[PDB]
Amino acid sequence: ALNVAGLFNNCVDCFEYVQLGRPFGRDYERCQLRLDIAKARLSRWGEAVKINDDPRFHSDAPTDKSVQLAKSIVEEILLLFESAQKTSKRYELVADQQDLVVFEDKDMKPIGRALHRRLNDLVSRRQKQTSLAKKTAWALYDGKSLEKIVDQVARFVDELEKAFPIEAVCHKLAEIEIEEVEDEASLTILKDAAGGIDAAMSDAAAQKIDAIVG
Amino acid sequence: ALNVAGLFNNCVDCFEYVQLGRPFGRDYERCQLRLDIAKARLSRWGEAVKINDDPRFHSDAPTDKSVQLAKSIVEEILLLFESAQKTSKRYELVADQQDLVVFEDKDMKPIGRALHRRLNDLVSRRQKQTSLAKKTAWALYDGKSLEKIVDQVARFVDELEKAFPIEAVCHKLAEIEIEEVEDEASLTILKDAAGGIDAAMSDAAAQKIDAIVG
Repeated sequence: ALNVAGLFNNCVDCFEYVQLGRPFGRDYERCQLRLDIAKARLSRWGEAVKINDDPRFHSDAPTDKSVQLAKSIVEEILLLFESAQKTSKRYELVADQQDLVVFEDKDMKPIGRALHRRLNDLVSRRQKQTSLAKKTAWALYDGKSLEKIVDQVARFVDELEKAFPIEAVCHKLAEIEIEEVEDEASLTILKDAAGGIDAAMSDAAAQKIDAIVG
Repeated sequence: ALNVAGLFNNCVDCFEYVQLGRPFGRDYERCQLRLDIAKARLSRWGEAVKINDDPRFHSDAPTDKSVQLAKSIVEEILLLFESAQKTSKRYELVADQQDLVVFEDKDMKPIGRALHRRLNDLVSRRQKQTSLAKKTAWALYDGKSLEKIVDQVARFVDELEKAFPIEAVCHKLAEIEIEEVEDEASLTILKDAAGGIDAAMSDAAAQKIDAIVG
């Protein structure tokens, strides 16, 4: 349909429309942070690879092998959202109306809300397109469905990185995402929440905590 | 797009086009049998629920809650095939050409091939439609991707059954699928391969083995 850069941008956009429903309870804050980090890791990739400037990502059928993988992988992230959406639209068909109230970042503690917003801004600043498809908000209703998205986005981005020589560039980009967050409490939160989904963000946060501690 | 019965029939049809590539090695026969059983379990459901005769499944937006779930679930099985397809099209982009040779049921032992064909015939005999969409053959290349399909089709059909009162009817239908397979060797194979994916077929096979043994 659209070129690879267009698919990618719509991928990143999809996180914009996911809400977390009542059953998350006290896990809301942390789970949002994990979605934000997975979102961050995907957009980082696109920056490392200069998705909006490298013309290779600007055709509908690319010749190059690597661009074809990334086109495949990106189509597959979209399908993840599509499955999740459908699982959710059907919990709603059966649910007690109470559990249909979604959380917002007002419902986090101050420290977690600053981090959600800061992680979102980083990604906004990389999002070029106005021309994103239209989407509607939908909700996740259990820890398992969120883990599937989070874990599978992380494996997908692992393989996007494999396809290109940028793991050095990604490390640097990860340090830059963090150079303005100074307090250990906040760096601690990010080291922990990146865990098992963004080694790069985690090592950076780890590096920074030790740097203050001497 | 199409009504629920049309979606369902295309679901069942999708198994028709999945091939198992070289890396399955000696696990080929068993893994095919597991796909066949998951295929069988899905078509069983459609029969139990009279998918081609109950008019409720013959509209594009149904009102009924249950028909809406099944419409949702069926769309989600299709997405499974769609994801798998894409994962496979990208192993092929990277693969050694040797691993691109697929197995056929000539490559089973006699006993397993009779069971593959017999499980296929049962389902053919329930497939009404000529008017199925067009599809092309594609290959699975690892044990994990097949397990995802097999296990997730089984959970999906669990929930299709939940949505309707037919678990009695499904048990009966499972016994009927088996009333002509007489030899214990064959019933043993089916009891084991149904394991963790078709309790109904398994209990039936178990029941039948004990019946000969006295």
